[PDB]
Amino acid sequence: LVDGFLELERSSGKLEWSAILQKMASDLGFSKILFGLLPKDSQDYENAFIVGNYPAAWREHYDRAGYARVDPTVSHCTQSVLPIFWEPSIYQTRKQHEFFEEASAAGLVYGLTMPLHGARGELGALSLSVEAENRAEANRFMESVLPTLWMLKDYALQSGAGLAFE
Amino acid sequence: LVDGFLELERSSGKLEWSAILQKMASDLGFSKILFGLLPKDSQDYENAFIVGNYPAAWREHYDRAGYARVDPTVSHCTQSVLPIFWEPSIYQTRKQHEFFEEASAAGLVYGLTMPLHGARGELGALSLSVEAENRAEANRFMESVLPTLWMLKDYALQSGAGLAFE
Ligand SMILES: O=C(NCc1cc(Br)cc(Br)c1OC(=O)c1ccccc1[N+](=O)[O-])c1ccccc1[N+](=O)[O-]
Ligand SMILES: O=C(NCc1cc(Br)cc(Br)c1OC(=O)c1ccccc1[N+](=O)[O-])c1ccccc1[N+](=O)[O-]
Repeated sequence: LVDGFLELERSSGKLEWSAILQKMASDLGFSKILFGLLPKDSQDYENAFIVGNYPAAWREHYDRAGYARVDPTVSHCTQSVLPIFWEPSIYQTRKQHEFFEEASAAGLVYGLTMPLHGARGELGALSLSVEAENRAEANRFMESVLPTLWMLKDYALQSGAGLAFE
Repeated sequence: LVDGFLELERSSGKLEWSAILQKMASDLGFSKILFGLLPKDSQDYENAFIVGNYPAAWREHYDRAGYARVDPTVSHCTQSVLPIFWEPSIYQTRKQHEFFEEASAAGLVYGLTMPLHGARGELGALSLSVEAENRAEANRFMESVLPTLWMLKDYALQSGAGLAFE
């Protein structure tokens, strides 16, 4: 992990930094990731610094549909530093049910979101999806790597904020 | 931990919350802790929300000496989400060397500080000291529990910011 952080901090450009983070996540056993960050006091989700390997058409759809206002992980991240797991119980409204269906069609069904709150008031999220047979298999896998992920999200924040905002 | 967080969340009052947090830290191997928190935009360290079992006379000395302006972990917390270990190299200035000697006289020599950055702009620290026979032993110990501490500091923040300011 630490060696990954140092690779990130010796990277040059967004592409390489993204490559490194994606590989860290893959090596931990996640398949798709999205790292997003906004500067202090922005709610301009449509212009967030976004890194990762979510399907492009899914990212486009999310922006067009204004899903930042629906996605239950977004409001969660504005209120908490703790992880939110992608459990059925987080999708409550009608729009949130539509979101779950559309994300699932994108292959994003099992996963979690770690909120990011930076030392300079950056607001973000590190979302990570996992391929599994069922939700129970996914949840066992996630619980097994959670301590590593918990450290990773802060390493990714510290490094990524520098990249994003300078 | 999660059960520990749930206890914190069910607790009534600062006394019970502090006891639970102190017990969690003690159980992990740390004998003295300080959890400190300031609300959004405050730099009023003399009036921070403070929990823990540092010696009273040390807390009083820190406040009277204005050590929040000296303590290298404070500047670090304003710049980072990553831990800072209490290594001799972090004490650079003359006043910082005095700080190191005075803390060590309080029994606070080996340890680390986890920066706290809350979802509503809260700024703080969770500082933990370890009773060890020497720094090398202390560092072996802290490395061995770091991933648990890294989750703990966020549970403490999430719970403690509510206790402090809600
Ligand atoms: O990853 C999920 N949500 C976060 C997210 C996805 C997309 Br696509 C685009 C954005 Br913008 C996005 O939101 C963020 O990254 C975000 C979230 C919170 C704060 C700040 C940011 N920020 O800086 O922009 C998600 C969560 C649960 C289930 C499915 C998904 N999903 O998108 O497939
Ligand atoms: O614990 C250390 N520093 C933090 C600290 C100690 C005392 Br006593 C009083 C305060 Br105020 C304090 O500062 C904080 O808690 C703090 C730190 C950063 C941001 C916000 C806060 N905030 O909200 O108060 C420390 C660090 C390294 C070595 C020794 C020590 N030590 O004090 O024994």
